[PDB]
Amino acid sequence: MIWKRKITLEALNAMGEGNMVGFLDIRFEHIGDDTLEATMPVDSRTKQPFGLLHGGASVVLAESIGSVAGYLCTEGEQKVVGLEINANHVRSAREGRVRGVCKPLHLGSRHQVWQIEIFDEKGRLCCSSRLTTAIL
Amino acid sequence: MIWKRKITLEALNAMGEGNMVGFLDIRFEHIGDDTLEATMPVDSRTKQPFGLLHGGASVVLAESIGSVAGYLCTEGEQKVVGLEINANHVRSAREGRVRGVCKPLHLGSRHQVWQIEIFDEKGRLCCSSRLTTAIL
Ligand SMILES: CC(C)(COP(=O)(O)OP(=O)(O)OC[C@H]1O[C@@H](n2cnc3c(N)ncnc32)[C@H](O)[C@@H]1OP(=O)(O)O)[C@@H](O)C(=O)NCCC(=O)NCCSCC(=O)c1ccc(O)cc1O
Ligand SMILES: CC(C)(COP(=O)(O)OP(=O)(O)OC[C@H]1O[C@@H](n2cnc3c(N)ncnc32)[C@H](O)[C@@H]1OP(=O)(O)O)[C@@H](O)C(=O)NCCC(=O)NCCSCC(=O)c1ccc(O)cc1O
Repeated sequence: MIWKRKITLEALNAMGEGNMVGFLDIRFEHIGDDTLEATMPVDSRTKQPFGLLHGGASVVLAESIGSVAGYLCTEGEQKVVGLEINANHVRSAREGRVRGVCKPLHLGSRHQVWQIEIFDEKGRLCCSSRLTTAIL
Repeated sequence: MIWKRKITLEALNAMGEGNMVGFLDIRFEHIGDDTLEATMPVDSRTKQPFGLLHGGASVVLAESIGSVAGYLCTEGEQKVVGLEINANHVRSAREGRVRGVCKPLHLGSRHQVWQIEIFDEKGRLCCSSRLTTAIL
C-alpha cells in the first residue's frame, strides 16, 4: 500500500466536519491500497446558475480527494497543501452524485502528483483532473 | 467594452441564488468595461480541514467569475461552459474574504480564455487561474 498514515473510513470522513468537505456532502467511500474514492451530490450546493454541476465543484472534489490522499502518504507532522490544480470538464452532470477516483502519478519527497477522474452514476467520465501538492 | 449582454450588478448577483454561487456568498462587486470582480468568504464553507482556504474553493470563485464573464460576452441563446481550468495556489488565504479579478486573454467565436487572479484582504496574490470556455 502507498499510505504511511493508517486511517479508518470513519475517521477520514470525520475530517470534513465543519469545513468545505462536510458542507458539500463529500463522502469518502473507499480506501484502496493505492486509490481513494469519494462521492459528492449534484444539487443546489454544487450547481451553477444554469442547472449543471459547477465546474468548480468538480475541482473541489478533485482537490479534496487528492490532497487528503497526499496527506495520508506523509507521516508525523508533515503537511500537504495543493500547489497546482487543473481539470478538463468532459461531460456535464445535472443530478444524483458524482464519484471521484484518485490514483498517484508521483509520490516524491517534496511534491506529489495525483490523478482524479470523476464519473457520473452511469460510469461516464465527467471530469479529468490532475493535482500537484507540496509537502511542508 | 467587451460585453454583449447588458446586465446590472443586482441581476448578476441574482443569478447565484439557489445554486453554489449564492450558497458560498460569492458576491460580484464590480463590472468593468473589460473586467469582472467578485469576492468570496474564507470560512467554514470554503476552508479545508486544516484551516486554510480550500484550493477548490478558489477554483469555484475563478470558474464562477470567468464562466459568467464568458456568458456576458455572448448573445441570445448562446451558452458558455467551462472546458479546461488550471490554477496555481501560490499563497494560502486564512481569513476574511478573497477578491477575484477576471480579465479576458482571448475572446473567440467558439472559445474564450479568461485569466482570474484572486487576492487576500491585504492585496496579496493567492491564486492565479486560467479558464478556457467553449461557446455552444
Ligand atoms: C461541450 C464540451 C465541452 C465539448 O465537447 P463538444 O465536442 O464541443 O460537444 P459534444 O458533441 O461532445 O456535446 C456534448 C454535449 O453538449 C451538449 N450540447 C451540444 N450543443 C449544445 C447546445 N447548443 N446547447 C446545449 N447543449 C449542447 C450536447 O447535447 C451534448 O450532449 P450529448 O450529445 O452527450 O447527449 C463537452 O465536453 C462538455 O459538455 N463538457 C462539460 C462542460 C461542463 O459541464 N463544464 C462545467 C460546467 S459550466 C461552467 C460553470 O461551472 C459555471 C459557473 C458559474 C456560472 O455562472 C456559469 C457557469 O457555466
Ligand atoms: C508554501 C508554498 C507551498 C510554497 O511557497 P513558495 O514557493 O516558497 O513561495 P513564497 O516564497 O512566495 O512563499 C509564500 C508564503 O508562504 C510562506 N511559506 C513558505 N514556506 C512555508 C511553510 N513551510 N509553511 C507556511 N508558510 C510558508 C512563505 O513564508 C510566504 O509567506 P510570507 O512570509 O511572505 O507571508 C506556497 O506556495 C503556499 O503556501 N501556497 C498555498 C497552498 C494552499 O493554500 N493550497 C490550497 C489549500 S491546501 C489543499 C486543500 O484545499 C485541501 C483540501 C482538502 C483536504 O482534506 C486537505 C487539503 O490540503
